[PDB]
Amino acid sequence: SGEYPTVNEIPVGEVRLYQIADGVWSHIATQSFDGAVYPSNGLIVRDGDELLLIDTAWGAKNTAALLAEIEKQIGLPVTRAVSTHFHDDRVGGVDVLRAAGVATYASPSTRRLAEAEGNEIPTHSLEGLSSSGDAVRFGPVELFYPGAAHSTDNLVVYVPSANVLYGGCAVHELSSTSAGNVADADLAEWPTSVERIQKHYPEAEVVIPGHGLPGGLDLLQHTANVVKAHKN
Ligand SMILES: C[C@@H](c1cccc2c(-c3ccc(NS(C)(=O)=O)c(F)c3)c(C(=O)O)[nH]c12)N1C[C@]2(C[C@@H](CN)C2)OC1=O
Ligand SMILES: [Zn+2]
Ligand SMILES: [Zn+2]
Repeated sequence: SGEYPTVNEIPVGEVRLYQIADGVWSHIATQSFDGAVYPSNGLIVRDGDELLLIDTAWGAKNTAALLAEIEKQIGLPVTRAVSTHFHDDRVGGVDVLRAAGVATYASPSTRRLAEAEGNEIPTHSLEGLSSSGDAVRFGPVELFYPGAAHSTDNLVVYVPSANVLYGGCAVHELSSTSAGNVADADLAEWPTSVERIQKHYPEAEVVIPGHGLPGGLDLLQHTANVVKAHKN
């Protein structure tokens, strides 16, 4: 009823959208992993009479439900998708997207990691993102590689029309008291990568984490703090 959709509020398999700004939505779905249930976010950005999708809804059936929810709530076709790192909450559902005619993209680093680990593999490689601080344009967004953080390949996404910073899993929500799933993280480099985000996007008005509630720029410093506390 208007609040940001939450883990116990979304049954696994259902997707909800949340309007962030004009032409910008997040998508929220829930999934089970190792016997616990988690929410996750992605982004939808209007691209004229088409849509750009950022990240799957964490699973094949969730991603099919995402496409149906987009058709119900927005009614414009998803033509392209970018996955922001190689984990299943970002690429699981790429096969569904590809069979729905969506062109799927990720950095070569993400594609290699997904392939090696047995996750679904986006079709098209995004060059120009291999060095920290790199940025490229992709439709209505800028893609930025901040350096290793949650994963070595993690990308962030900025929507310049709306000053929306989608941090993906390199950014945590304010209520987080831990650093999430750090299995593939670089805890030592993560604060440096967050500092690069802060320096590059000082005008961000909304910051969206990979999991949990959006907020403002405070999410960046908070993320550095929780990561340093996990490491220390
Ligand atoms: C698929 C993904 C995965 C699965 C389950 C949970 C998460 C969380 C997570 C947990 C707790 C919080 N809340 S919090 C900050 O603690 O309070 C949060 F926000 C996010 C994250 C994330 O942090 O992005 N991602 C998860 N996977 C799986 C895996 C393990 C590797 C295989 N050995 C691949 O790594 C990974 O990320
Ligand atoms: Zn991850
Ligand atoms: Zn994640």
